[PDB]
Amino acid sequence: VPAVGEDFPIDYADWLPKRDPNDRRRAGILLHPTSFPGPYGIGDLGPQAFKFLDWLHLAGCSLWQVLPLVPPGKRGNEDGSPYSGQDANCGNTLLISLEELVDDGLLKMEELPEPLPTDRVNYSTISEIKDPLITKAAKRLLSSEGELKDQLENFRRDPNISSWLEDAAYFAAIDNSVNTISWYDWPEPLKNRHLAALEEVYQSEKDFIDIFIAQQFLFQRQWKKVRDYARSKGISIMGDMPIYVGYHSADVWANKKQFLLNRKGFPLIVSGVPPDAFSETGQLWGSPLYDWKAMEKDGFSWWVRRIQRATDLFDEFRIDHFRGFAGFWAVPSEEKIAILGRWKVGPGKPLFDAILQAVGKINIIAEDLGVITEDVVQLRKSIEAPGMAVLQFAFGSDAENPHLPHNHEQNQVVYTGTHDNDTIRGWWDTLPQEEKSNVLKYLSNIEEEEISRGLIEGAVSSVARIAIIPMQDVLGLGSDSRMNIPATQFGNWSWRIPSSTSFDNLDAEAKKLRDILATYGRL
Amino acid sequence: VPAVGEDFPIDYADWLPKRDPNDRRRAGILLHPTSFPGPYGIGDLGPQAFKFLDWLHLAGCSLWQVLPLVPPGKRGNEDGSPYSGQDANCGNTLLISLEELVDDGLLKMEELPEPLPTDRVNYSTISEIKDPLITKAAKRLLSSEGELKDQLENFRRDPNISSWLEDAAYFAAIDNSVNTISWYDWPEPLKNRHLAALEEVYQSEKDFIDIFIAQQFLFQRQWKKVRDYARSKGISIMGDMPIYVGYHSADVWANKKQFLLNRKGFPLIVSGVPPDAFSETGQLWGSPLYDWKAMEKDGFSWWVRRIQRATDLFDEFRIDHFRGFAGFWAVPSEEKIAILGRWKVGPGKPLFDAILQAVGKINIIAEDLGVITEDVVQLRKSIEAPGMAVLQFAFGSDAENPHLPHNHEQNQVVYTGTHDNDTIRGWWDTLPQEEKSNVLKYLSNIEEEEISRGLIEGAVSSVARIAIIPMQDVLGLGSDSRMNIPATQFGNWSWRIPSSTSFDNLDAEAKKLRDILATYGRL
Ligand SMILES: [Ca+2]
Ligand SMILES: [Ca+2]
Repeated sequence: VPAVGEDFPIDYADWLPKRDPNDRRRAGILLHPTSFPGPYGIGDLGPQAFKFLDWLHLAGCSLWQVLPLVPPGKRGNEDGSPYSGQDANCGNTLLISLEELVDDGLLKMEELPEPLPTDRVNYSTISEIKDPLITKAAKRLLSSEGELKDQLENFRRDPNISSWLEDAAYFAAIDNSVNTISWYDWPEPLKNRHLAALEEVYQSEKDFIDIFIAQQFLFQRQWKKVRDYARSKGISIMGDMPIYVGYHSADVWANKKQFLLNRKGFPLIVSGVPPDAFSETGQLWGSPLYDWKAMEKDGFSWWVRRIQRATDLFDEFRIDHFRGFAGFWAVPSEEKIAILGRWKVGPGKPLFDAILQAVGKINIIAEDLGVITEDVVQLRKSIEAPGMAVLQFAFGSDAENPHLPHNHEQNQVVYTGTHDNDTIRGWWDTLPQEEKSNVLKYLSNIEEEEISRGLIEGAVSSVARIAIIPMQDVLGLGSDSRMNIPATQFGNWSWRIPSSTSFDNLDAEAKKLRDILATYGRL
Repeated sequence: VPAVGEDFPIDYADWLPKRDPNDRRRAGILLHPTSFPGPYGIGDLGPQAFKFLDWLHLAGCSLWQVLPLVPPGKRGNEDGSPYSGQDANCGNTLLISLEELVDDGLLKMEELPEPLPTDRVNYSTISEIKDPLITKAAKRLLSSEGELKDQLENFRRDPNISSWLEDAAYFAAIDNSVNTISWYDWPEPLKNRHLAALEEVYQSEKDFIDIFIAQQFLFQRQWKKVRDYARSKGISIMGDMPIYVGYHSADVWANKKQFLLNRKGFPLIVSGVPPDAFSETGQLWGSPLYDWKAMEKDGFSWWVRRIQRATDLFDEFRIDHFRGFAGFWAVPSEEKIAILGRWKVGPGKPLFDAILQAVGKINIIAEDLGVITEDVVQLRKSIEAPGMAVLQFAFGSDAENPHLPHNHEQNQVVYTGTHDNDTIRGWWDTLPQEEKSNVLKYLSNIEEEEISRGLIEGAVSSVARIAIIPMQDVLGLGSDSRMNIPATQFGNWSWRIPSSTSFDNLDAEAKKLRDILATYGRL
């Protein structure tokens, strides 16, 4: 601008204030694709994904949130959990659409199963039904010589893809052949990745490895079709990543010096959270911990690759236990409970500086629920990451509760509830009378019969730039539709949209949401 | 904090996030003291001020907003306007309580007038009634020899006070003696402040000057009693200052080189705003403009003194036309309309840097209504000043309207309406049907009979850290109680709380406000 007291240009009054597109107010729906209806025992990236995205577009939503898309752990009572994955980078092959593989010519219509029970995912039977079909398709792809063969070859050779996929395929092949609980007990030449032993693995487990890679290609191609369709409708996909990875994975076995292991590969210290005046002992998660000091020395190369793959799948994503980047709880690996542990200093902002330098800007959402310390808030604000507000947590303390709408901020994501909460109606059903009275008073004395509308409107009318509603609340469902209970081992991750509910019969729900998105400026 | 990967102290989880007391959520009432009830034709700093502050305390309010406390212009149809003051620094002597002067022994009970009509301030008669009484009191103070005489002497000699008061008293004395419309036409030795001519003024106008100074002391002492009482009840007082001062004042006459005048003292350019597709021509305010370039050279000493006096009266204050600090509209002084003018570059952040350096931190509120340019937003954000939201302006455009609550931010002041808007009920009465339908839909489909409660709750439930309600809305009043209409010359600044309404009969109103301040975290 010119010097103080001098004339501005004649057109000064045209310099109107800039709205940054990064600040655009948006609404989205939380729906894991396993929850899609259809006849094959589990939701998939096929016809229902496209009908869902058409419904989201009709509703005026510009975001879709999913849980992690990784292959869930099969190897406890973590049955179907997206947060106990077998690999940080692979896609769950159970999300692969049998109908899309028929369209591709990789499966015959006659090979599809007769319609399976539609109410709930049965994680104890679904792998035995779909796995053989996904393998048949991969084998037909590997023997084919067209366009899809050429795409498989470009995928397998892509240096971003091969940086995790080769290790993930060889890990799976060795796990399948050796079949110990963990790689800690593998024969020394496989445990310690002797170059000759790995060459021998590829000769004796060639078909296993080729099929695993072809399955990952089939996932990638289906997911890219879904994401391209979403982008065509003005919809971004928000994903989710746990901060930690599981010990028994390619992530650890192929990258041992990224973790705090002893010279035999056993974790020195593992993840958890301490007591916070909660049931004497805290939580023993038991993941290996990162050697953040070693990571800093190579520019956090392992974390940069993890983020590159996340941006390959997602427009934006949440990191669970974001607080772990400022300070993390470390339990000696011999301990059977979390009590005996220490807070260690996390990597802080330099991790995010290195990601920015290598990958450019990413919308990372900081999962920041529970007790967090001032350094966590200072880290989050330092990288301009939004945190979370969850309305189901807002009404049980005082007016200083951060989840109450008058305490929200613009750079924040507001939920009615997540996959870890009950539905609005289930939560209401078990809520104490005093808290119910508090909720109704807060939301301008609305009636108890309209609690669902009141919380949904409470999220949409927030200053928070992103509002996310679980599909279960749009459908008006109760506790039988909850996705996860945090303390349990069974019944979780299995909710599906009922077979009787179809996206083409939800025009009324789409209009009801669209009207409040219009009113509160999210359209 | 220790090095990455090392232990934190054992007490890490006790480092909970810091709530800055500057961010505390507060509620206040807009009530100019002229509006206080009582028997002497105008509200004053006496018994009703204390009853008001007791009511505000009972209501849980922690702020009181007033208009400028300066002596209003008597010398047009600006009748009683706080924004056309005779001086930037003096207090309005019409706010001086006759009852408090009786308590002081400066007036006799027998000298007080018989009760005057109570409904409205009559600016054409109130000066002729109160001025002679305030003069009698000042004369008794000047002839007294006690505690109050000693306080008058300490006041008159205080270097902050004397920096504006001596000039203001000599200006008033010369204006009274010479009695031209403006000082531009004063005899040259008074116009140009010849040291000998000023010495002669004090000899021939000694009583006038001494009385003017004693009246300003009586104002100061009454105002300080009110502010001390407010602070005793946890109440801050928010004041208000126009960016510009009037030509015919001590501000200009004693500080000519602070303004853009010609060598005879006539303004080169004057203030206004251009057309913005509004009635062809814009607004010709006609104040002199600051020589911001000359001001920068002495560290903005004139502006620093203006702020010092504002902090002497107020805990915090709004600056009207804050945009003028980034860019201001300048009209050649010969022009009779605003059309022909140019935008000039304002002083920007260095003015605020100099104020910070000289006076320390002040809560300045930026009046930022109407069309403002990006540089105004960037200046405001650069000094972390809150702007305004006014709910009565929120509902007539689209969902991107900045006055709508989903567009508010934490560092902001939200009003239902100011002294320039109608009351909520008056505004409702003249609102078009389409806009009414829009308002009711926005506020969760409340009924039209509860519009006042709906807007008040809309302000209190905002994320904006300060919410201000006009006393007229608490009392449920209509258009007959509006303080100012922006386009008019008559009927303004005259509203009083009716004689039949007393603060001790408003317990129900105080509880109703207190309950929503509790709910929305402003208590
Ligand atoms: Ca096994
Ligand atoms: Ca005169």
